[PDB]
Amino acid sequence: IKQGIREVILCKDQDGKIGLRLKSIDNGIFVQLVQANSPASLVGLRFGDQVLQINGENCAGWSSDKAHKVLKQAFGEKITMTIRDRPFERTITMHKDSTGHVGFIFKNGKITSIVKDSSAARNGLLTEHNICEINGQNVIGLKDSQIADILSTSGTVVTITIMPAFIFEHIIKRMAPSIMKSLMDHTIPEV
Repeated sequence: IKQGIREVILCKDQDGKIGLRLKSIDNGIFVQLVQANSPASLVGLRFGDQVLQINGENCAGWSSDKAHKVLKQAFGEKITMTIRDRPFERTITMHKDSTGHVGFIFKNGKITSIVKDSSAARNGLLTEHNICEINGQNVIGLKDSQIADILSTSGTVVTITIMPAFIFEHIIKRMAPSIMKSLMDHTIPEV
């Protein structure tokens, strides 16, 4: 999680699309969905990023509908956004034990227990936290089995980005786990 604000400049694609769904949370505006192969993924927008401004207008107090409307009426050539990096999330670095375990159980992406004497215990991994990202890869909406696969295939050093479950549940409200699995960008970013 970067320690502050950044400018991103977007162009609408062929189809007039940027590849975002935004959600009003606590009078801010947050990234709910980043579509694979979109302008939003190419410029590096992430699930949970806060949108401070759009074209130098403050988003504070906007409905999810008004943010979507402002974006639909922007001269798509150049759209500026001021972004605060994933403010609800934290990153935890863990090390697999020789059995390949970091040391937790999770269900529907939510950590439910920490195994005694594990890297997860030593590193203060918390329960009631949704997994947002593993080693920089968005995993939101993947089956638990695909998440376990990713942790299997990772090197010994595992980075996990988590979010308090109450906040996670507030953001993904009104995005059933088809688009979440289907259309949430799960790729490694392009260079």
